[PDB]
Amino acid sequence: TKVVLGQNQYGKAEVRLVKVTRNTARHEIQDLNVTSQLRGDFEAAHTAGDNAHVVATDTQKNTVYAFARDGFATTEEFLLRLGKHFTEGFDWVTGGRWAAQQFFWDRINDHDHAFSRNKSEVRTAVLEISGSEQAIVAGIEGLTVLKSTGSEFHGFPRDKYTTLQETTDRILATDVSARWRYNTVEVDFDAVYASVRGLLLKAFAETHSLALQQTMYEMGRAVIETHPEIDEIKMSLPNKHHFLVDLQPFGQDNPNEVFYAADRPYGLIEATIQREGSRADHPIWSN
Amino acid sequence: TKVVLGQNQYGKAEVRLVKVTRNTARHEIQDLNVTSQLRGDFEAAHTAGDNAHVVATDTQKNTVYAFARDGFATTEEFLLRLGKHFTEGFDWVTGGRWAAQQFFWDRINDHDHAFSRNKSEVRTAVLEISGSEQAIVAGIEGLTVLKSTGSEFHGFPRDKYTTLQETTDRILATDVSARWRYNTVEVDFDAVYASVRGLLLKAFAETHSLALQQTMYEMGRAVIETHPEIDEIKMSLPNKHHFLVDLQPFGQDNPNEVFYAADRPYGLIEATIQREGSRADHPIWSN
Amino acid sequence: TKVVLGQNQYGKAEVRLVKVTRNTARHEIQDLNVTSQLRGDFEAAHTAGDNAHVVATDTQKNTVYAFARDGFATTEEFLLRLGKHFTEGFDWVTGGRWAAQQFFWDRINDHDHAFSRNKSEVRTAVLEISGSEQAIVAGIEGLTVLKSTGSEFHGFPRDKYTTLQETTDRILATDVSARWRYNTVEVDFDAVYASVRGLLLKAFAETHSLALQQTMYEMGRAVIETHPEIDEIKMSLPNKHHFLVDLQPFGQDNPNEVFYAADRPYGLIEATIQREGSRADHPIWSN
Amino acid sequence: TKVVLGQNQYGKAEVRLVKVTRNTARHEIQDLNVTSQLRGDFEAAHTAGDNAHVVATDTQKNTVYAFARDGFATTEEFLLRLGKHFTEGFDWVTGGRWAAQQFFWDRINDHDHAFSRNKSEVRTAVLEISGSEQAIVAGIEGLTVLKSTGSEFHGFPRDKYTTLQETTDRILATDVSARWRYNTVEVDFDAVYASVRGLLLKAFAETHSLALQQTMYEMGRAVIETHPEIDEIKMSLPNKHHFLVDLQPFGQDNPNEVFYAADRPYGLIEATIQREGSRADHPIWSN
Repeated sequence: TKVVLGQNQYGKAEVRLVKVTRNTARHEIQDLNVTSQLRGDFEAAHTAGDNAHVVATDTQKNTVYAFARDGFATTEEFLLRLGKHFTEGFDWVTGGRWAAQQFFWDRINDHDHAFSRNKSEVRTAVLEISGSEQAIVAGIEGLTVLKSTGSEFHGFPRDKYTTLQETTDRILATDVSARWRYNTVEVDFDAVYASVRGLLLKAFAETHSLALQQTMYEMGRAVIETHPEIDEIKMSLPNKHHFLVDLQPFGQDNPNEVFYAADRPYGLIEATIQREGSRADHPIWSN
Repeated sequence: TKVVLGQNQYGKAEVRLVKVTRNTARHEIQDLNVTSQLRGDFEAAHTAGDNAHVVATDTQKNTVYAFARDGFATTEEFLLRLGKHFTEGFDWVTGGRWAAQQFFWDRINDHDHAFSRNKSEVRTAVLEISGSEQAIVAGIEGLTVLKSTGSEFHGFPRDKYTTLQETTDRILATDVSARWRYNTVEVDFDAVYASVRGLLLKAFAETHSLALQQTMYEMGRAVIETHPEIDEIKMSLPNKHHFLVDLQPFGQDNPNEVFYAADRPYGLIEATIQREGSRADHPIWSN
Repeated sequence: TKVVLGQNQYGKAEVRLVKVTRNTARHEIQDLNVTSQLRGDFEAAHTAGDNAHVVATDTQKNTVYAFARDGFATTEEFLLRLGKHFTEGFDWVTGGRWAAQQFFWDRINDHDHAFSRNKSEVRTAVLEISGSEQAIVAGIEGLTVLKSTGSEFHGFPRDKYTTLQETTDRILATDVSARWRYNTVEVDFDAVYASVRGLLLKAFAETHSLALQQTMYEMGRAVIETHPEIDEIKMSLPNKHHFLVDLQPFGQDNPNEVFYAADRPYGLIEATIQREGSRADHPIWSN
Repeated sequence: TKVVLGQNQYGKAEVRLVKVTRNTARHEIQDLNVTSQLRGDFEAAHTAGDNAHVVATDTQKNTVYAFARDGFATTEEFLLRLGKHFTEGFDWVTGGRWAAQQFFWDRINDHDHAFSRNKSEVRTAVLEISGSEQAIVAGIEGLTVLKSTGSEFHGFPRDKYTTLQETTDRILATDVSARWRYNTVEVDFDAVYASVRGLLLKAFAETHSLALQQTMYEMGRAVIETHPEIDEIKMSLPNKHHFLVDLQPFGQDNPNEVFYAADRPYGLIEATIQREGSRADHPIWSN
């Protein structure tokens, strides 16, 4: 009977931007995939189609490029400028969500202006503004890692649907997806990103895994213990199964050497590791 | 300082199941992509690698196939059985999230056991159990629609970054992604899905759009006004731009006939249409 | 020592075009993904970077849109116009390859100007011109089909690496990728495409399969025998494995009802079915 | 007319294999995606469904894993072993096509058994056997490169549909897809692949480009001039457009700094650079 407009947001998604810094002959590249969405009083736009408050998504797009001209120190700094502009430049806009994927490039043999894409990982940044409050979540994704040994899985319950054999030596492969929330905007974003990445990789490799859950816990612990500016880190790790192929039918044995890497299904272990006392239901995780 | 394990879940994702009903010569096909994740007391698994509480993801997978053998009337009913099994079958498992994508098949010339895939839309379902509470969200995605006319966009604010021209005749194209939450388990799931789908399509097609936000609002309103078992519907609609090509440089006009369908960027309009007074932020939307 | 420039072609790939026919209130939609590439004397362009002979890819793109303005009866007709234009408009351009994917749309409840995408298949067309000769290849792809029974596979040889068990009842699922070459440009392209599509589906469903190879042969035979204008048809059919899950570990039998649909690996059966006495290696197949 | 079975092949595609070398504590990882297809007398299999000659695709898959157990120096030598096995093991199998993609892994902090994927490129290998002839084509794909300056495009003809403006400074970005055919199987496959990769990257970066065609020719020439064992190299290079955004409407200039990286359409430049006198159309290119 009675319908009500609830949470809503709109903007331009996936604006691909490449910013070349060329004041000197030593060029620099910043490659981003930017998304901008605004929140506020858009009631009339939905109920009546009145666009008085609707800053065109095309305009949001143009702004991204116009602002890039001035350059930016980091992806987070760029998003902060965009969010401030939209929330303060329009009275009916009270907040929003600005996000970006950053793609890395490497110089070709140290060339001044020739590069090749480093596709081994994608960096992410998300900024959410709510009234006078703002929060930033940085992250990494697409980083595939694997341990050929030093992984075990045993001691799990065995019901009538259990057939998995316990093992003290298996491959542990996953795609590192992690996002962490800063408790302050005054951060050396690039330095922390590189640090976290290294801590996650180190924790994954050096931890004698008794379960993906434990490896993940150790990865998150390393981050929280190293960075006071991070209140929590969320990780989503798939267990990309590498099955030890049965070679007995061919008169052979398989001493943990030949594996079939299955696409699906895959285990999916996810968890939030946080600083004792910190918030557990921050709105930025709602998207 | 003190590190703590927060929210967490784990299970098997993307178990591809195809259930053939062949008690009669008239075969039926059910094609699903199932994901099962458990929630409960998994503290020791994360902090010590103690897997006593860890029902193997492989076991969760086995359960999916064993349960499918008995058959299921609908995807939602299937997920309901899985959820009750894990929560009730293990004391330390207090809840979870079970989801599925349903893929449609049509018979080949009404053949008894020959079919072709209908890839024009994917049906989804998600069940979340939290203690004694159960919540179900059904949805539809991948349904691309387009109106060649009957779409306008004007009256939006113009700042120094606005270059978009107002229009009273443009193409409106989007991919319908919609999710709605049920307020009861006693629903004719298949019948409601077919109805919601038709209402969304009907509203999109019949509404003289003054904005994508308005079209979306009308789509949601129709669903809520029609089904008492639905408390809210969320939609994420991309505005897939079809640019009217300028052929004037060649001395040709273009009366809304020739368009360039750009990939990215795209407008992204999202909103929640709720039954007045219903829950504001149900946990199921968090994931 | 001595390096020579061999075969070469260039142009604009994937020009997304949507042509709306709206002379009457009953709108029509033609949605294409067009690729244009030219062949001829481009020696200097490659060896010296002299672009006198290089019709810009941007120009080829503009030409696609300019020509679309006049409309076109079929995709093949449209490609024929483009091919003729480039080969006759430039003396150094002696031929080329023009291709297109055609996407289908259905009216939403028979509405005059509102449609939804039919993603169950994609139609293709390729025109190749070489001097005074030209050839057209039409095709279909992305059409997934499945037989729940009426498929067998036994009688295959066994060696030390063979573990496969014979069967007289299995699921036969594949993706229909087929391409046929016309022996003349005087063809009712839309009618033949529809007919061919129907012949492939009919043969797939009605042939009691003893092998995917056999089914494929029957599909090709039906097409060649029905259409005089077709000299040969090439097919690439993956055998998408649907494994009958073993439920005995759970105390249940599985009377051909519960299957695991594996992504990879997959059988890949390919063959060319030809009209006796036709060309055996037409250049259009090289691409 | 009669219907005839023309060219045909069948086998198992995309068999994902991971081979771990672990004789010492210093583990090595070989990651491949293997495809096996046989050629020969399969007439009966197609026309009568007689599978006496049909070595099961499942058997081919098993053979890949069994052979993997013995280890292999390079991907090409692995394919050679497989190819010789099937052709020499079955009288009716006269040849075939074996291919593989090789995925790279780097150690995490020089760890003995912990690695991360290098996704910046994918190495490929294709072997075709025809009687006693063994033809091998190695290649690289997915390697995206970009030059921020040192690229021009002018002097092209301006026909009635040309709007592109001449320029002496633009971004040149592409995805390096190259394949080269060896004229002998006695090659240091890993060394040549590394050399070729370096030569392509070098030519791309150091060539002052007047056209993508020129940059490509120079890349191919460098390879042929350096490797006697290579008879020809084919390249397929997309011109991934990075449009210099017009910020003048916002009162700003854009000195080659802010770009929009478009997805489609894109220029597609392709060519074959051969050693003078070598085979014009080796059958392996048909696939």
